[PDB]
Amino acid sequence: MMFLRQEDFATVVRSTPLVSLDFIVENSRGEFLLGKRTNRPAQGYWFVPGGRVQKDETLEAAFERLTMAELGLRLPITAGQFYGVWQHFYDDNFSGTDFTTHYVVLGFRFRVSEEELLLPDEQHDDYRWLTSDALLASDNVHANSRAYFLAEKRTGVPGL
Amino acid sequence: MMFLRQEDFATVVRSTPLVSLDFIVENSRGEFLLGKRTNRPAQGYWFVPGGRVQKDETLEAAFERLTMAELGLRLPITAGQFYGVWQHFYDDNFSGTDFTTHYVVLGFRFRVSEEELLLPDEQHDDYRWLTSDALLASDNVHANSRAYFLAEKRTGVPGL
Ligand SMILES: Nc1nc2c(ncn2[C@@H]2O[C@H](COP(=O)(O)OP(=O)(O)O)[C@@H](O)[C@H]2O)c(=O)[nH]1
Ligand SMILES: Nc1nc2c(ncn2[C@@H]2O[C@H](COP(=O)(O)OP(=O)(O)O)[C@@H](O)[C@H]2O)c(=O)[nH]1
Ligand SMILES: [Cl-]
Ligand SMILES: [Mg+2]
Ligand SMILES: [Mg+2]
Repeated sequence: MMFLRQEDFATVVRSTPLVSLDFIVENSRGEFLLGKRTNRPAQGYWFVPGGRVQKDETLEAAFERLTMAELGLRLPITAGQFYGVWQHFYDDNFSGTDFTTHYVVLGFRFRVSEEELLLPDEQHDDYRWLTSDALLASDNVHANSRAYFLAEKRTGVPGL
Repeated sequence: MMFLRQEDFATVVRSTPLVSLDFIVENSRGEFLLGKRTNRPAQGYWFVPGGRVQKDETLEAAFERLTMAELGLRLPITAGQFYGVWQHFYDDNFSGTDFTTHYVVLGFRFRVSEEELLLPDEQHDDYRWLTSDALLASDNVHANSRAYFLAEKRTGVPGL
């Protein structure tokens, strides 16, 4: 557990990869959860929910913290199916356009009931449940979220 | 690609997880490579070779840089069998005992010919090739290296 003050978060983002968990969440209709991001990077794009692991935080603890923060429902890591190690590179950062952000991302897939989520408004100003076909066809869904649904992008992803 | 100044590496290690690749390296007789570490963390322990991924460095590029740096032989990531995601927590760091180090680690296994390595002396002052049974019985092999030969404090799948 360590949420960093902004100065040290800036130095971290400038200097090293972030490590994060992305949640590929399915409902009862075979559709997947995307939120319209309010923060950089990938600001304004539809994206799966996800976030970074903190210093000295286990993956197990991060999964609980992040599902609760992103989805409004605390789930244990055993609820998730590990879905590979991905790499996301952005030209901007949480607080500006002056340096890049790099994430190494652990994907997890799971199915939920919509009524058990309490979707928060901090990181997204709208949410939708999209079919694979629809999300792949939309250039407003960021490429790094579309990639989870493309066979060609899964090739050579460690863990798949 | 970004090798950090010590000042920046210290801020990074204090503040966030490192992401690294560890190499489970087999020879033609089924033994595995361990080096006797000269740097913190895990200083003085026998450990598999491995190291961290830098800012804006792909896993593919890191794998080539790190195999060359650790083994003296450059191999592509396609040569490696993904061997799980692991989490390693140390009470010390490269610079001393003032803060902890946290790694999220991707394991990769592959076989080499001993005669094709050029084992470097920067990070290890000796190297041995041990059977799985032998290294598991040796307490001078760090617990975090022994874990690759059991069992699972492991996230995800061995490839294949
Ligand atoms: N100051 C500060 N902000 C953080 C830290 N970690 C994440 N954030 C920010 O908190 C918000 C949510 O974090 P997260 O879901 O991990 O980021 P995401 O990659 O933008 O979805 C974003 O605006 C992040 O930039 C941190 O340790 N310190
Ligand atoms: N100054 C500096 N040292 C680094 C950096 N990355 C790794 N090191 C050090 O370089 C050496 C080899 O790095 P690596 O194999 O990644 O780390 P290991 O976990 O100690 O095997 C170790 O002494 C590390 O502490 C960095 O960006 N800057
Ligand atoms: Cl050999
Ligand atoms: Mg997030
Ligand atoms: Mg190393």
